[PDB]
Amino acid sequence: ATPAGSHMRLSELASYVSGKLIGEDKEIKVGIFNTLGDANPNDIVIRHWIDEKGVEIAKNKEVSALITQNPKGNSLEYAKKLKVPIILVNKIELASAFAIKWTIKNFAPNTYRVVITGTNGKSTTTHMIYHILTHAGKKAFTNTDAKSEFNTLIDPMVAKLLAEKAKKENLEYLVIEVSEVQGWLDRLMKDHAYLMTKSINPNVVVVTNVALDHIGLVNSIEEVFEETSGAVKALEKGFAVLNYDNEFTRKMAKLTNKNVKVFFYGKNCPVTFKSGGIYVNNDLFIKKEELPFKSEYFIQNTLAAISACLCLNIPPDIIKKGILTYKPLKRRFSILCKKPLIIDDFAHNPDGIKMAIKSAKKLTKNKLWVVCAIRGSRGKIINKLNAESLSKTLKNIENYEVVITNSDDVVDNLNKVKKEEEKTFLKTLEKYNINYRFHKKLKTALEETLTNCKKDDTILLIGAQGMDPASKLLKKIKVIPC
Ligand SMILES: O=c1ccn([C@@H]2O[C@H](COP(=O)(O)OP(=O)(O)O)[C@@H](O)[C@H]2O)c(=O)[nH]1
Ligand SMILES: [Mg+2]
Repeated sequence: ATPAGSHMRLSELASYVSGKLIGEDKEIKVGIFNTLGDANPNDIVIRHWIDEKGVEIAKNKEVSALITQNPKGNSLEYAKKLKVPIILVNKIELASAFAIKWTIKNFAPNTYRVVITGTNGKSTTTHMIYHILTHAGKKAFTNTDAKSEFNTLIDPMVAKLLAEKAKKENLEYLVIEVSEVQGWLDRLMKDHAYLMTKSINPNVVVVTNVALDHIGLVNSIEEVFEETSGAVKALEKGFAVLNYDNEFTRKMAKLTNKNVKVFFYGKNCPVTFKSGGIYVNNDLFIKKEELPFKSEYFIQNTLAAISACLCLNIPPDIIKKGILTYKPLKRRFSILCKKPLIIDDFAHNPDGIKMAIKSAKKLTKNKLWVVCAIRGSRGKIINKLNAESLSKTLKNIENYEVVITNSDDVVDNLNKVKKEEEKTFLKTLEKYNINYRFHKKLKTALEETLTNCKKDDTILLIGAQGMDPASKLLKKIKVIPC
């Protein structure tokens, strides 16, 4: 049960989120689900831990109820004395899921809804779909922008941001990115994608792909498939928009409920890419030079976004206007320079690395330089898998040079390369007979590459946090703005 209205009983709220009420029961007025730092009077705050200071601030802000997993110190007795209701839960994700359900019901019930998930591409696809809709003058909400990606049930950010926009606009579309494989510290939050998708009750679920990543949370691509498939099992109506070219997203068609139509995109599909262009129902839709200097992933995400919008009955001409005006997210195959061609891509797992190298080689006239930052403090296995992907993708390619770096000079302590991580990465390159140069510092790797390259070469920069600072370093050494 999900109530309608601006009042609840504290014991009812506790029941809705699977918690126990600490304090005296009472009818409360409710504002929105919020963070403690932004809370307005009568808001409900979900925060997986609290302490006595948080209780005092909640009292000062007239928060209606605090929902938490871990009341530190004397928080419980203090809150009882202050009459700050505490609802104690064991899994905060259920409270955050209820907050989404309740916020949709009370603030944006008359909406078409898309959930987008997948290992790579889900933020870009979400961003593209959102852009197509708002560029068309539709009122829409999304949980991802150029600066943030609030795609979990760990906190109430989705419910809060949705409520804040729904109070100002008559929303027609919700475009929600859902984390398919989500960690709580070092532990996989099993069924997260199912729970979060079910909380949204979407009309369309988009699954971009299934790929190895988040090693430690998962070990096998089968596990990624199982967790990601939760979003498709959650779908009770409408359309499953599935990548036909990925074998595991293809497998998800068998998992759809009876009243769900599968909509495949990819090779030999109604929405497809071929002969340098994107085709819809065999009509040339987006042309080659309307997609300049673009990645394979950029194309596949566009196919996904087209397919999602077609399932929402957006007219093709409006879809096209959106695509041609789309502004991509940071370090998504970003063209930093044209002479030499410098490409800055956040590739960070085997599929993304292979995609980035092949797409860069497609655009390369003479020599291809690949500058790659090891993925610090993410474990030996992911760095071994990544070096393996880099090596297998390049071994057939002619006229390349590999430059590996630890980026010791720019990463923070949570992203430092460990000795065992550098070792497995470099030893894998050698195993595949890939010649390479290595530099502890990103800055030296960039300076040496730009010095030795020719104006006809291509420089591809790949890496997550280890390569994030590269563009500002490139301006400092006066390579950019070229
Ligand atoms: O809302 C949640 C969900 C998960 N966890 C943590 O993440 C682990 C993974 O939880 P999961 O749902 O996979 O299953 P469980 O471990 O409870 O059997 C849990 O044991 C907790 O340590 C948590 O603290 N809050
Ligand atoms: Mg991408």
